Amino acid sequence: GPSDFEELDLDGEMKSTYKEEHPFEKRRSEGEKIRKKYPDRVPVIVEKAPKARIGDLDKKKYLVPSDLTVGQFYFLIRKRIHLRAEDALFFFVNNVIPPTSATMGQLYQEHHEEDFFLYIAYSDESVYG
Repeated sequence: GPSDFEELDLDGEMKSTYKEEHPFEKRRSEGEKIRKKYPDRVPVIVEKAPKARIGDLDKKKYLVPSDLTVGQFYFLIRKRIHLRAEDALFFFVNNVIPPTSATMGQLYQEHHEEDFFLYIAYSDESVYG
């Protein structure tokens, strides 16, 4: 009975141009192969939320050391966006902001999709939209 509960759109699928443009069969094949070849790294797709007003990421596909913390990945992306120090940046995994002390391997292990990719959306806003 979640119909009588407000879920704040935290149950919806975050948009991904990557998923819309590449068929699941090919994505899953690639993610399974990359996980088998590089077990101590995890594949991550990083894309802008639709309403974000923030610098673009030239490259969206990352193969990340599993022990890299979310905070470290955060600062790396801030630098690659060329974001000013005083400007805000938020990550969302399935619409919720992850802890910066988690590792990317943990994030992947708990939240990767059935194509074996972890999807992260980023925005200047604290709510995904």
